[PDB]
Amino acid sequence: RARNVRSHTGEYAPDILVVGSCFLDYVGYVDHMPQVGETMHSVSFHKGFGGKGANQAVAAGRLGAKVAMVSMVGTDGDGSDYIKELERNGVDTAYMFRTGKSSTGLAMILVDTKSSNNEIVICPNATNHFTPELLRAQTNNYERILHTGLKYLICQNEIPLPTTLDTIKEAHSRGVYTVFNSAPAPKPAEVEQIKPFLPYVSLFCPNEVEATLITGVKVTDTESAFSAIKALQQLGVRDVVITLGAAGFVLSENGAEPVHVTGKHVKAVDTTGAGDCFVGSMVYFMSRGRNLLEACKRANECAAISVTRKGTQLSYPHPSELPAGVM
Amino acid sequence: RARNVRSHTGEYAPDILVVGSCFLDYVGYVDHMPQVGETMHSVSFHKGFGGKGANQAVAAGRLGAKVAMVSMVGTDGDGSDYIKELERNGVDTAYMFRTGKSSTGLAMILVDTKSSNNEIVICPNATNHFTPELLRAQTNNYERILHTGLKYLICQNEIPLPTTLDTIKEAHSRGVYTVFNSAPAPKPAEVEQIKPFLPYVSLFCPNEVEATLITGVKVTDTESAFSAIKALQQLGVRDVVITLGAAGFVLSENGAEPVHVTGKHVKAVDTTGAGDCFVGSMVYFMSRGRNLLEACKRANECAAISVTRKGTQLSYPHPSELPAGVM
Ligand SMILES: Nc1ncnc2c1ncn2[C@@H]1O[C@H](COP(=O)(O)OP(=O)(O)OP(=O)(O)O)[C@@H](O)[C@H]1O
Ligand SMILES: Nc1ncnc2c1ncn2[C@@H]1O[C@H](COP(=O)(O)OP(=O)(O)OP(=O)(O)O)[C@@H](O)[C@H]1O
Ligand SMILES: [Cl-]
Ligand SMILES: [Cl-]
Ligand SMILES: [Cl-]
Ligand SMILES: [Cl-]
Ligand SMILES: [Cl-]
Ligand SMILES: [Cl-]
Ligand SMILES: [Cl-]
Ligand code: NA
Ligand code: NA
Ligand code: NA
Ligand code: NA
Ligand code: NA
Ligand code: NA
Ligand code: NA
Repeated sequence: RARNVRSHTGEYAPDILVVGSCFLDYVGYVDHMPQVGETMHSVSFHKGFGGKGANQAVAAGRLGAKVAMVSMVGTDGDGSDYIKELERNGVDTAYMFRTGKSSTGLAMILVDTKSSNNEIVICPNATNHFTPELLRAQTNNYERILHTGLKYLICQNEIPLPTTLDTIKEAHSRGVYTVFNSAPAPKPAEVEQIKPFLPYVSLFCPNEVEATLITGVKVTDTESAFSAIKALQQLGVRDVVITLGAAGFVLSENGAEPVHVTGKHVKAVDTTGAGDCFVGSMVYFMSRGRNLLEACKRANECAAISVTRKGTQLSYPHPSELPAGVM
Repeated sequence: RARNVRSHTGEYAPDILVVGSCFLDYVGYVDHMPQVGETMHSVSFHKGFGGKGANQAVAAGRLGAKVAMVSMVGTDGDGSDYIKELERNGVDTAYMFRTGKSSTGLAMILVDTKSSNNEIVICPNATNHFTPELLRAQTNNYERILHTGLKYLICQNEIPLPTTLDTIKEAHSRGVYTVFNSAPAPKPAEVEQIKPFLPYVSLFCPNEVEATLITGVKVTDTESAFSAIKALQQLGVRDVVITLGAAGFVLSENGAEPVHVTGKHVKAVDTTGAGDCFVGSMVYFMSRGRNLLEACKRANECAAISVTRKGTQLSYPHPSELPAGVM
């Protein structure tokens, strides 16, 4: 067993539960994109650890969060590699599920560095079988994972939508603070299914595109982001944070006056996974007792550090890197 | 340790040594090939065990060969998965080397089922480090792997060429019968370096193209293939077999008048790995005491059977599956 073991008494029970995706990123660097029928060699290769779920857990875990990852991977070696990687990044793996019927989720990514273009094929694999019915069967109808000590749930939109929504509803009904980062961007039928669940979302944390799709407000800037916040509060979301990339974020804590905080001025080298870093960091700071605004300002700083380096999870900061007063 | 362990008395020493490649095949089935800049989902995914080296070892191992694989994989989970898969296919893994600095080699393979077209990006990864100097360092300058009592060596052209050539030469100098399958097809510079080592090749077993590029003799059919055979005897090769797909093979034993055996008439569903199956089967049968022609006749039948099912290694027959009169 590479995975952690939970104890009878729950001594190591997490503060933060992430229920979402774990994908290996298989990155082949190529001199040109392959044409149909072409067999070629890569010029370089890189194996990365991704999935928005795992990214957010690892962002939190690297800062010292008592975070646990709930997901499905294979019994394959890729699954074991992920489980170990999570542990080494401070993420509890007791509630990682392993299937013999599917490979670990992964993305096959081709990168032309000369032209800086990508081609990506997402292979959710085991993730597609991470259903509410399976989750319930394996957790005694969520009792195993939603213990009374649990303060935060983080979900994304990278696992079957019913799993995300049912987990949010059940956690919220137990008084867990639910965080929903609706990434990747919901499709029109996903938006329709999400909206009735928004009352069970303590904190809705979309980017501009996602806020656009959910609310019907065209979000492009601070003022339109503030309108989006309003629509989201009307749909029953308590706390709203909308990230705006280089423009930072906007938020409203529980209907209060919305606030804008601009992006840090940094040399953006690679923003891949910056959003996940923001979300994971944000929730860690809330588990340390920061209020939403304090938490997002610090997340905004963490995500800004991440933007200055390549490597997605490899760019997420450790506490030593943060300015005084952030931790 | 997933890998096999040798005895002090050589009681498990193999009859057949395969020095070549192990690649995981990451097969993403797609609605269409991705365009430049596109992110898409697969429709399904399949994890397979490939590399021509492993493929040939597994073809032999499935028929009961006392075969051992010599290769380099990672310390990663893919590496560990390959090591176990080899064992489950009757291949000894005591001389599988592992490096913590490189992922296991892999091919990222996209398949459009509609069009049956493929795009393939090969990432040799660990394989690039499988050098003659490493091989020597790990094997007491080949003494650990080229025991007296080793009967056959199989090499391909999917590891660093010098490792292939040096191994063939060392094995031949010890009275091992050396089989060289020059796949994938050697490039002009590879041909130049191969040619002086052909006197150490007991059996050269290319397909049509590969015979073409080595002799200069264009091969399309039987008449030309016989020309190419003479050309390869001229270059110093004792025995010569050329596979011809659905047209079976041609061969000459130690300078005898060539023979054409035609292909078996079967419903070709998927010919991936058929050549690997032929080579490994051929060697197994020679190891059982059949002569080149009887070996090749049976290898021809095995490869024909493989072509009737998808799955590469999974399409390679086990003895219980063969029609009577093949084993
Ligand atoms: N160019 C940048 N400069 C400074 N900070 C940035 C930049 N890009 C992103 N950030 C930081 O990352 C956070 C998230 O960025 P963004 O809204 O782009 O996330 P996303 O759309 O969810 O995905 P990603 O940022 O990973 O592409 C921002 O709120 C900000 O803190
Ligand atoms: N359509 C077919 N029908 C019958 N036998 C086949 C067919 N295709 C391949 N074979 C068998 O497989 C052997 C190898 O075929 P081939 O020469 O195509 O090998 P290769 O170029 O090394 O690669 P591959 O066979 O894997 O495409 C043939 O000699 C024959 O035994
Ligand atoms: Cl485990
Ligand atoms: Cl990584
Ligand atoms: Cl799968
Ligand atoms: Cl091992
Ligand atoms: Cl396989
Ligand atoms: Cl590598
Ligand atoms: Cl099988
Ligand atoms: Na820690
Ligand atoms: Na932790
Ligand atoms: Na499990
Ligand atoms: Na980054
Ligand atoms: Na056997
Ligand atoms: Na065997
Ligand atoms: Na086949």
